[PDB]
Amino acid sequence: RTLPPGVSDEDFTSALTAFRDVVGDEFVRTDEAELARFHDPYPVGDADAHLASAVISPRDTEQVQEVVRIANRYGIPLSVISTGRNNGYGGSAPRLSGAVVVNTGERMNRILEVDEKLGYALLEPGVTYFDLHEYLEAHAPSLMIDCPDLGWGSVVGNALDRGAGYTPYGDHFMWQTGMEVVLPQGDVMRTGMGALPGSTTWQLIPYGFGPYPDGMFTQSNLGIVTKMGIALMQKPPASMTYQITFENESDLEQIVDIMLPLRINMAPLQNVPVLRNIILDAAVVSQRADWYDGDGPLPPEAIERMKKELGLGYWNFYGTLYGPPQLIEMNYGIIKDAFGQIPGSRFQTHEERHDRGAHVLQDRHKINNGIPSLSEMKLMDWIPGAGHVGFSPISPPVGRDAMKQFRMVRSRADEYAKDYAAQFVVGLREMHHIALLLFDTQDATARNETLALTRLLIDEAAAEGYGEYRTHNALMDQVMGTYNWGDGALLKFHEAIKDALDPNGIIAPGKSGVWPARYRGKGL
Amino acid sequence: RTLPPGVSDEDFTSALTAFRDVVGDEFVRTDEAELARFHDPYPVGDADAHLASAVISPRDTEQVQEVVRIANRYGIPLSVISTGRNNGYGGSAPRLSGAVVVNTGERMNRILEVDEKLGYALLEPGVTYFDLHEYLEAHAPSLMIDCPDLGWGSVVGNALDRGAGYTPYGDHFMWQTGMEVVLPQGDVMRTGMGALPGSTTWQLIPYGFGPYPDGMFTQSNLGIVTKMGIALMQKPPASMTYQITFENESDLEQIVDIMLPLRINMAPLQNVPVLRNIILDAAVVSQRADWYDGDGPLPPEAIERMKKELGLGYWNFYGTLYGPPQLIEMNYGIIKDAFGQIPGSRFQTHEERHDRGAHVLQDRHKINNGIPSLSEMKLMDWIPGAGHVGFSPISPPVGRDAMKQFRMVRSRADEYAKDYAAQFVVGLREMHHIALLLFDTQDATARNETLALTRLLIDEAAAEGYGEYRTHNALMDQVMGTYNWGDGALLKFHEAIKDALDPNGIIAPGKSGVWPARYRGKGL
Ligand SMILES: Cc1cc2nc3c(=O)[nH]c(=O)nc-3n(C[C@H](O)[C@H](O)[C@H](O)COP(=O)(O)OP(=O)(O)OC[C@H]3O[C@@H](n4cnc5c(N)ncnc54)[C@H](O)[C@@H]3O)c2cc1C
Ligand SMILES: Cc1cc2nc3c(=O)[nH]c(=O)nc-3n(C[C@H](O)[C@H](O)[C@H](O)COP(=O)(O)OP(=O)(O)OC[C@H]3O[C@@H](n4cnc5c(N)ncnc54)[C@H](O)[C@@H]3O)c2cc1C
Ligand SMILES: C=CCc1ccc(O)c(OC)c1
Ligand SMILES: C=CCc1ccc(O)c(OC)c1
Repeated sequence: RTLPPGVSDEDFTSALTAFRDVVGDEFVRTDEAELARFHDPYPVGDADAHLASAVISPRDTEQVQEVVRIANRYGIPLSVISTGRNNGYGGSAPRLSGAVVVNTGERMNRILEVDEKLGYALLEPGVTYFDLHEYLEAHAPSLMIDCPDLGWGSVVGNALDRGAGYTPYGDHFMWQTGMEVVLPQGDVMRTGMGALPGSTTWQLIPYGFGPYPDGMFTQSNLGIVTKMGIALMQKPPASMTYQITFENESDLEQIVDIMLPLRINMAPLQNVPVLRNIILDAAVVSQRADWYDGDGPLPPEAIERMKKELGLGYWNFYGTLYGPPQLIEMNYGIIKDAFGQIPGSRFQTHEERHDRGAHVLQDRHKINNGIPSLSEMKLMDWIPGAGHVGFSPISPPVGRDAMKQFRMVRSRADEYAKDYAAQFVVGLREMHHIALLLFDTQDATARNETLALTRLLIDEAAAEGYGEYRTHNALMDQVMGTYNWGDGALLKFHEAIKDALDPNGIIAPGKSGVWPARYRGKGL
Repeated sequence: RTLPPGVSDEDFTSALTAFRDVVGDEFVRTDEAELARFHDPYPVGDADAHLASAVISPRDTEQVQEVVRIANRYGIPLSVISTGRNNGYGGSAPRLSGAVVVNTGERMNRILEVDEKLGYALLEPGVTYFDLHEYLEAHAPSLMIDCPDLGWGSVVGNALDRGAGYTPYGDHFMWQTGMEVVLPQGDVMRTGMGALPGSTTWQLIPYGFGPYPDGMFTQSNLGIVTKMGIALMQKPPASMTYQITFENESDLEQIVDIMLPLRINMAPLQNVPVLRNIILDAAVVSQRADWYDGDGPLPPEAIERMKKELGLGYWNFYGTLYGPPQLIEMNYGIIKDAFGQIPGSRFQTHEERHDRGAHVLQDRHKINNGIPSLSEMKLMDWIPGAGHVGFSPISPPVGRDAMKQFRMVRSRADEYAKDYAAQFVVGLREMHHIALLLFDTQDATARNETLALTRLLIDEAAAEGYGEYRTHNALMDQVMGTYNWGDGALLKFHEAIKDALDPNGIIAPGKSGVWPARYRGKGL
């Protein structure tokens, strides 16, 4: 029977009883089948590395407080999910193996408020992107969400890992406005203007008075968020999504150097521009075996067959334009004139192209207009048992930096027997190299190779000044270890805050490499 | 001789020697004349409530660390300035009377880096808006700053109080990207991507990996900032600034309800729109005694005389448009069509109007194009001895809320013998009611009236759900006291973090109402 680390069977028994007294017997799950459902679907290294001892589903903020106070009394470590679809980063699995999972989204799943005129929602953790889209279309259809690729995620949970989408409102944390949070000893607090009783402005400005704390609850184990505000963009009068195909792998340098000046003023590149390689686009509409059934890396001529059969480039640019038809036409003209300076570039609109090679184009047109989707899960049919682990370092949005990263990552992927499927994304002034490292989750050797490759990719990127933005449970200590300016000053700061707020070391120990004192330096 | 609270004459003597032993005797100032230069120029209250015992000017980050270590050894409270022009909020004076002021800006005054292509600067605290503008015009002239009304402030210090300007980059904290900060026991850390040694991305995205802490160093006593990055906007190819005069005080309701839908999408109201009342505008180009030398409030007839003599309305709207002339003309047409629905509304461009009543229009044209100015200091000639104290609560950008606040604040101002000079400002989804409470700094009764008025304005605003965003030393305990949801949960959270990071209770005690344990509950 899975026990949390540093808890006796006796204290675990006492805590489960107390949890049942709070949430109800139905909402304290310890059965083999429910615990298996909380396994990381895409484990790197050991499949058994991140297990839950129990899953608690609180009804509301007051029950979250009581479950946290019980955990404090019995030294129970509590991990936290909203919807628990953090696939690529551990899914619903706790960083600390044997933690009890607080399933906030099962019962705290209400849209509490939508203000259509002022453009905001107040949300509980269980509200999915699908839920919020459905609600806006029924009750506030002038508004749209900003969603990641997969709509089954949590508007709250994704913002709390500083996830992102692709409309002008793509930076989820930026548009997050106000939160309610249960602190690690059970006290509850509202941030920003919500700390003023009876305020009318909680969702209108993210800062209140005094030190601005909401960022400290993202990629964080400093509290359990029970409500979160988010600003919501008005739908424009019209939109159009376009695909630019680029024939040559070497076109990356010029694509990025044209992209940055067109994106830094948020026009004419009005949404978050994405540049997807052939594998990332092909894998949505085909399986690897369709192009190559041999051992080793995909041969060049399999890559060319994908490009030609699907009418795709090595690099495939997707952007969206918003406004009156006349502004869309004007902006599209500027984009076509600029990227058209690259020989071999081909431009196609979401109205022009409807073949198998336009599947991603039509999916980006949904996502870029706040219409959530699960079409991207077709990636995970590329090979049997496919899983992915996130690798997504930040770099300058400079073509020379893109080429260096393209070459560095692809050459290591070939060496570690993994396909190079990646995109370059420019937020505003920063570039992400988001590599989807696909591996057979059922093959111990493939799982171990994938962990080893990703550790190497993190270290080599850090050695060029490219830090990881977000990572899996298995990689959190390594990645925080790369942010070690001033003899590890940042982690020392985080540890001081962690121990002050969480003296009993309860909340998601080891999240982002930040361990409370009782678990620190134990190698788990 | 001014001594810090809870420090013996002996330990103060020892600490001053130790400070001199690091920074040099020239940079430890204890003379009556130098200490008087750190007086609040606009005291509310007793004119002697916020005194400095000494001013220390550290050379660099290492000396900041050593001065903080010295303060720890001797229990010296250390307040902090960059340029110390926080006028309206206490100027360079410490919240805790008798604190030693750390003058970061005197020696740490370099522009460390400007990247013209990626649009950012890395700055030390002593760089003024004038300094940065002069540097950009000389070395990176495609870029512009975002400045508050007065250019003598610090790009860093203003951002660290979550100050603001009026270009599209008006939210200073939002565009702040990366900082270096000395923590209260003398440890130094870099935030964001600057925690990764040799990173090239410190100024390109504000978040690194793990909890996002930069906000916790704004309106804060948790650290002494030594470097700060800020993003810089590209100059547009053209701009135009316009004035809309509205004849009637009651036009405010409709002005605000037309303004919000035009601002919430950041077009056609492309900059931060300001709506200034007749006094706020008249006070830039005239003195009160030019209109009225009787006693009591300005009579209605004097208000009408200001409107007629200067060609102004009761409310005066100023906005700027950016882009190609064709886009400026199009957006100006939408603005004129929308606000032109209000009878008596009159529209003039910065090209059309150059008379006395256009002084504010021509000054906004500078500020809205990142050309810093001191023209607004002419407000402080309105009456002899004029000082102001900030009052600027946040409300929904709704005409009914604007009218309620206009009436509530003006009626209390009349009762407390202060002129109602105010503006309404919409940032994006939030409204600010910024009242310039002018008083005779030389009159003990006027100082006490102004404090009593502002305490009343804060309490009445809070009761309507309108929280203060930023406040003076003398009002910090009251304002944090309004944010007391959850039996004062926010303050208890801040105190927990403050005592953990600052166990000796050194840094700017009482800033934002956050007192370390040794000074808490002492009535100072
Ligand atoms: C093929 C593929 C495509 C993807 N595309 C994207 C994409 O476009 N953009 C993107 O951002 N991600 C993407 N992801 C990554 C990830 O799947 C999504 O980010 C997903 O939305 C995150 O899971 P979630 O929304 O269920 O959040 P959760 O898993 O519920 O929460 C995420 C994390 O937030 C914290 N947390 C959650 N709830 C709370 C709470 N109430 N209080 C405190 N802490 C809490 C925990 O650390 C938790 O692990 C992709 C993944 C895959 C496999
Ligand atoms: C007529 C008038 C008009 C005004 N207009 C505006 C306006 O348009 N916009 C606006 O924002 N303000 C405005 N102000 C208010 C204020 O004067 C400015 O915000 C001014 O720029 C702030 O002072 P400063 O830049 O010198 O910063 P400082 O006084 O140097 O610093 C401000 C605060 O930041 C903190 N601090 C500073 N340096 C550090 C450091 N290195 N480490 C840690 N903490 C630090 C301290 O709390 C300090 O008190 C106006 C005031 C008046 C009187
Ligand atoms: C196709 C993948 C898109 C994607 C975007 C952002 C991410 O963090 C991510 O992590 C797995 C994946
Ligand atoms: C005319 C005053 C402009 C102004 C803007 C912002 C502020 O915080 C402020 O406080 C003094 C004044």
